[PDB]
Amino acid sequence: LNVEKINGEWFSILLASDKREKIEEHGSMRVFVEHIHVLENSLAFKFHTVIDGECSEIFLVADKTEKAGEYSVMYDGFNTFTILKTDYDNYIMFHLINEKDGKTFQLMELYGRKADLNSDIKEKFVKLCEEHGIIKENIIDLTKTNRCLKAR
Ligand SMILES: Cc1cnc(C)cn1
Ligand SMILES: [Cl-]
Ligand SMILES: [Cl-]
Repeated sequence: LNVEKINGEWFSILLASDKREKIEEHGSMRVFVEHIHVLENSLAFKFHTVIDGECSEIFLVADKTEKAGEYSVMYDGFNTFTILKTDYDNYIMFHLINEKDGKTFQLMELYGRKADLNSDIKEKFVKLCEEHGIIKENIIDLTKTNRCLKAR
């Protein structure tokens, strides 16, 4: 992948986990991307999240690890992630693994360059989730949730 080409503004579209509580309201991973800045050794993210009904910002920096294509970041424990698929100018799919207290879960995210994506791309992401043991009932379409768009 040419990671420089993922730079810029993105929107969170679909959000999925094999630990559903983490992506429900008040879950730590119910976060909405605004941008990804590509740096030499890292990716800098800005997110929003809802806390007690109010939009709030989260800024994270993910560092390259010793494994090609993998990044790590501390947020509600220790996370690693990789990019599964992208065409740079419409969609990107991430796969992240969280560790906390020696337990783990997966998070998968579909971001778009616009506030929504078509049904074809969504469907393909759902199948990719299933390929990781993330069942359809654990995939949330954030376009029908509060994504703090007004806060962007
Ligand atoms: C919290 C978080 C979620 N997703 C990515 C890709 C990075 N950080
Ligand atoms: Cl809480
Ligand atoms: Cl919204």
